[PDB]
Amino acid sequence: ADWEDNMETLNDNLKVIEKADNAAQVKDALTKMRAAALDAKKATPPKLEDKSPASPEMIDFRVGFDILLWQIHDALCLANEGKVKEAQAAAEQLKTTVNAHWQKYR
Amino acid sequence: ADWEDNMETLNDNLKVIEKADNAAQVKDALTKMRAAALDAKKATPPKLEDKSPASPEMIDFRVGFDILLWQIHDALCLANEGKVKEAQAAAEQLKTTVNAHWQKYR
Amino acid sequence: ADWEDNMETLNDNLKVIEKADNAAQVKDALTKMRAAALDAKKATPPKLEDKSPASPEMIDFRVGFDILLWQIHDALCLANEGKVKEAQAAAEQLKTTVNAHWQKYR
Ligand SMILES: [Ca+2]
Ligand SMILES: [Cl-]
Ligand code: NI
Repeated sequence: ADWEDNMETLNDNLKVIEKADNAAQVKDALTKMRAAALDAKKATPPKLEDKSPASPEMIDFRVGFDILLWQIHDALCLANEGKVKEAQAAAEQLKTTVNAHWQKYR
Repeated sequence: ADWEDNMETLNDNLKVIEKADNAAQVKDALTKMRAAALDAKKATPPKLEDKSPASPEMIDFRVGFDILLWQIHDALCLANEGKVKEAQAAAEQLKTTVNAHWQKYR
Repeated sequence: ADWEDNMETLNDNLKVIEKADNAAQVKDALTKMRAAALDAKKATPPKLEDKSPASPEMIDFRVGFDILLWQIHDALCLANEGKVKEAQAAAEQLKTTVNAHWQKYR
């Protein structure tokens, strides 16, 4: 999946989490977010297509998904202990990061 | 260590987990798997020895080990809760990922 | 906010941890450490400034930060379970990883 599609997957599951009822839904959405973030590390945003795959710009891009992955880990750790409200609060901070990465590279 | 020896370490510890009797044994095996996966991320597998370390194929290889590392982390989270049987079930998914990586890159 | 400043942030929060009492203090210091390690992972350290960003040296540098990130995660897990003394013992060993990486690449 290209970068834009993976970002769409991230946002779709953020909405799933924000409207969620129980821990299971939150966990399944966070698991899909992790998979999308990892897949996006293999992608190239259109504006960086001319750059080296290991250029500092592309390193920045991939490590931005590492930042997201660690925030996803925190929310999923909260969700697996049944802390659904804390997991949703943390997902709200996930949306800020996702939006910032979207704005930076699109 | 080389990629192939890291892959042996992953397979060996998967067997350890399959037979494990308590949470400390599962945690220990998964910790060794994490070390081997991180070490393998610095390696070049046999299929990609004709590729540059910063080629897209090698970036994708390294992301594949990131994927493995996050699956290891899930099993380790179950084991840290003393849920031995759940963690062994999770390591079933690790086996699929490891075997797929073996077939793709050997 | 370059590599050297991140390594300083890592040492500062390590001192915060080694002189802490409750588990939330340790958690906050480890969370800032995680952020500093991730920022550093996208830097080029002084010793490698004359190397191609595609160099294997730079790949090894970045994987070394992944090793540090999982060590931070293990200490964070000990702290999230209330074992403040164990979190401080683990961070004692993080001190070595952090300062070794510092001295290696400065
Ligand atoms: Ca070669
Ligand atoms: Cl890379
Ligand atoms: Ni965790």
